[PDB]
Amino acid sequence: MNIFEMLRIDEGLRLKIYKDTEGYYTIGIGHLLTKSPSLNAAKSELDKAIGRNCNGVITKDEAEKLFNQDVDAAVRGILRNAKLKAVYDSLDAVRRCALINMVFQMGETGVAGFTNSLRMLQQKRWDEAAVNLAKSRWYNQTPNRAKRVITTFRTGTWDAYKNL
Repeated sequence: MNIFEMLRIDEGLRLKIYKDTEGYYTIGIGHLLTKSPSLNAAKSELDKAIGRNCNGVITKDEAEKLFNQDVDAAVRGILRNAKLKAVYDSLDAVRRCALINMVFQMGETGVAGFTNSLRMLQQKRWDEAAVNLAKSRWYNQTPNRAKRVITTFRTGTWDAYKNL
């Protein structure tokens, strides 16, 4: 299992504009298009992103190209953020996958707000960090995905997805 398969499980694949759990306009594999209410603003962002007139619809190929870009951007973001990179460097390969997942979902800024949890991960206090991470809007809003990530940080194995 690798980062791509993991995220594919968490976000799903949709070839037509859709609304996310938050109600925002998304396409493909969790690619946020705009927090704007206008489907029109969304279609415009979408054509800008693909370089063609899509009329709200993209092929698999296109969806995958977006996905490659976004995972790349997530990793580079971690590597550019001081707080984030310190954590990342301290972690094993599976746990690193879990941090990437959070970054892809909630952006750099968002994750960097998890001060206390990040400190605990750095200290390798797995159980404790797992319990703190669950005390978030994130967990209350998308509990099943959040639990899958949390277990990944807790155990350091792919168990939560070995199911899926």
